[PDB]
Amino acid sequence: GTAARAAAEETVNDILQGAWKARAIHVAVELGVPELLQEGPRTATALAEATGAHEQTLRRLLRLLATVGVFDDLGHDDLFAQNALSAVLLPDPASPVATDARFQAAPWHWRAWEQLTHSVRTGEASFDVANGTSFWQLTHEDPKARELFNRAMGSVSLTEAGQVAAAYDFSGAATAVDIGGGRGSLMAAVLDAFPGLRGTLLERPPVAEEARELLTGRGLADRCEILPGDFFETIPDGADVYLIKHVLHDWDDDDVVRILRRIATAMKPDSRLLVIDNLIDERPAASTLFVDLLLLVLVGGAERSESEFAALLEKSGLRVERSLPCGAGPVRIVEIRRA
Amino acid sequence: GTAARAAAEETVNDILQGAWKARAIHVAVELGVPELLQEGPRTATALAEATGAHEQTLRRLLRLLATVGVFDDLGHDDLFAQNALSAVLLPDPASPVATDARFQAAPWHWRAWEQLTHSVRTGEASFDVANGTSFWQLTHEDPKARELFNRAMGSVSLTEAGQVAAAYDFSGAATAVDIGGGRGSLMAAVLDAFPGLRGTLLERPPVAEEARELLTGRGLADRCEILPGDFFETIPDGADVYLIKHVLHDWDDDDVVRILRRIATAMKPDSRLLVIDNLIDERPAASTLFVDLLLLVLVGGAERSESEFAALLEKSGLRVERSLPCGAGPVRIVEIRRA
Ligand SMILES: Nc1ncnc2c1ncn2[C@@H]1O[C@H](CSCC[C@H](N)C(=O)O)[C@@H](O)[C@H]1O
Ligand SMILES: Nc1ncnc2c1ncn2[C@@H]1O[C@H](CSCC[C@H](N)C(=O)O)[C@@H](O)[C@H]1O
Ligand SMILES: COC1=C(C)C(=O)C2=C(C1=O)[C@@H](COC(N)=O)[C@@]1(OC)[C@H]3N[C@H]3CN21
Ligand SMILES: COC1=C(C)C(=O)C2=C(C1=O)[C@@H](COC(N)=O)[C@@]1(OC)[C@H]3N[C@H]3CN21
Repeated sequence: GTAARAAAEETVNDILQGAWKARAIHVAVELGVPELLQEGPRTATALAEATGAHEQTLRRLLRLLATVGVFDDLGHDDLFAQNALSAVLLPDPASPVATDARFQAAPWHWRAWEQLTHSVRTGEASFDVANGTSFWQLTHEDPKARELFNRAMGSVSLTEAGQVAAAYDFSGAATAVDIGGGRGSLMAAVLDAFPGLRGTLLERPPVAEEARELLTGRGLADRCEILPGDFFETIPDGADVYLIKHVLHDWDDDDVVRILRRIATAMKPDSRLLVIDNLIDERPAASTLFVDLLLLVLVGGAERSESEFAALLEKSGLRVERSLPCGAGPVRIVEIRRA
Repeated sequence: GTAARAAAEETVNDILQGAWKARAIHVAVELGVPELLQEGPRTATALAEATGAHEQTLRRLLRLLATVGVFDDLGHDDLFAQNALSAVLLPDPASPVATDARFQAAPWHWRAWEQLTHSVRTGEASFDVANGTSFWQLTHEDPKARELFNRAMGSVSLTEAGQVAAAYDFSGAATAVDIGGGRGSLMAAVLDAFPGLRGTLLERPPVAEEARELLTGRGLADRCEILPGDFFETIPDGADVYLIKHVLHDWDDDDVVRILRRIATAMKPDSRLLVIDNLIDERPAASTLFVDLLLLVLVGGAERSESEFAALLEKSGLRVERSLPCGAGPVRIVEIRRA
């Protein structure tokens, strides 16, 4: 079995080139190739002209992609066509993969990964040293970066909103506050399914406006307050239910604790906090561990297990009431009460 | 087809996460984790201690890596062990994957990929716009980068050198010249297999000295002259056989014709020229196209088909006598004569 090593090497080589395979997709969606292929096959020449790409070089890109299953290389007349895998890339506010692909295409996203070694050495986000500014700082100043992230978070949220509204009985609640609720699709799904609920959305000012736009167009503009705020400082008191989705994993233990104590002090004895986020269990999917690493690279965050998160709550005067699933992924809804 | 669309989204999301898998490996070889595991399992704690890493973060990397098949997570006592995939990553100047993994670890390598879009719009190197300098200039000034690259090329060449010396009959030549012959392993293999042959190695000056160190160390100084120079200005004339291996694919059409015409004028009507390079045929393998894309990004190069080489040789006053298999990959030996 001398050539057992030959396969070892081949496997590791294919992993390395995987980096390039991903940048090629990033470039394909940055140029907007997949939407040009919706009305039938097109030549790489037409594709280059329409995207502002160098004709021969785009042809190399597509030939390559087709070889690894993205797009179909028709094999004549310079024609390429949509296929199962490239169709996944059609831009759509509601597509996780398509919006994330576009978000990853951004240079500063890739540059963060350039400095992965810094994260591994310090436990800190590499985004800061690679790009000369925090991820939150950048999404505050740069409307394009802000849009790429919001769209990528927005699509995941959309498919999660309806499922959370169905896993938890909000009847009995007069008021729900959504802490850092992005574009408000979770709030919007819950209000719709509970006509008597009043809601409040908390977000950074520019995102708050995005949420106002989404809620308004959902005919819920009168049922939900928008508060351009900050959840290290401001949170509404006396609400019946608080929600926080894909926020806490963005932060280190101390910061998760600072946020939790802020929520605790605003809760009524009978109030409930729903922490909605990815949990690390005993059998974490590879896919789940990668996101945990993304979180370290972009914001220095981390995915947490059942007990890691329990340890943090007990630091913040809170207790786990219930823990229920939310869509055969790693996403769980953790129902929490004041201690 | 709900279930069909889910599976497509997942397949594509894997491709995206693949960039992160590659960088995780780059970090592991940069820190030196495989070397620390040759004498049995170690804890993430000790591995961190030895490498200067942040313990909890190194643990996450290792766990992620082990989930994708690189290293074993022993599952007890915070222990990780070498395995078949991670052994491949052990620093060995004769290992293509090991040296290439280390080459790719460099931030300037990763950043060239950051700007793939530029290359795809222009057909030119993205390396220059990403790094503020050209690849050849970087490897010229900066010894670390020179060494990373020369090692990655060096290991590939060792393999190939042998395959070439045994693929071609040099028994009728008195003098051989290797143009841009790197560290000199090809010349070394050919001189070894042909005791009567004498040789000349032409390379950029700093690289030439490395060739001198290799060739002398292997007892061939007496039969190979080292010529520091530039193949755009100088090709020594009158030799029996010229060799140019993995050089032409680095250069655009104009520049390849410059090189070829100068080689043409140095040849006696009896001389042969061996162009040794990756040839694109009908239906190339993904791996061959990835390297094509690397050439694009790093130096604005491209792999070519034989017919495409033929046209260039045509504009240069040369012609193809025959092409022979070699090493059993895309590499091929194309024997040329003056026309
Ligand atoms: N100090 C702060 N105050 C308020 N919101 C913040 C904040 N820091 C980060 N955020 C918000 O936290 C959100 C994390 S993304 C999660 C968005 C939404 N909850 C969803 O599940 O889709 C971002 O939209 C960001 O705008
Ligand atoms: N202008 C120039 N003059 C001479 N050599 C050059 C050059 N530009 C690049 N090179 C050399 O071209 C080589 C291509 S790498 C291939 C090295 C060797 N032929 C092998 O197959 O292993 C590099 O070593 C680089 O130093
Ligand atoms: C708010 O913190 C998060 C940040 C900063 C991300 O970049 C990010 C996520 C986060 O939660 C994931 C959402 O998706 C889940 N958590 O399922 C996501 O990774 C899958 C998907 N939006 C893409 C990007 N990426
Ligand atoms: C000379 O031009 C080349 C440059 C500049 C490279 O970075 C590079 C190669 C080249 O040919 C390949 C060589 O080896 C082949 N051609 O198989 C290589 O990738 C396969 C393997 N040395 C690693 C790096 N990488």
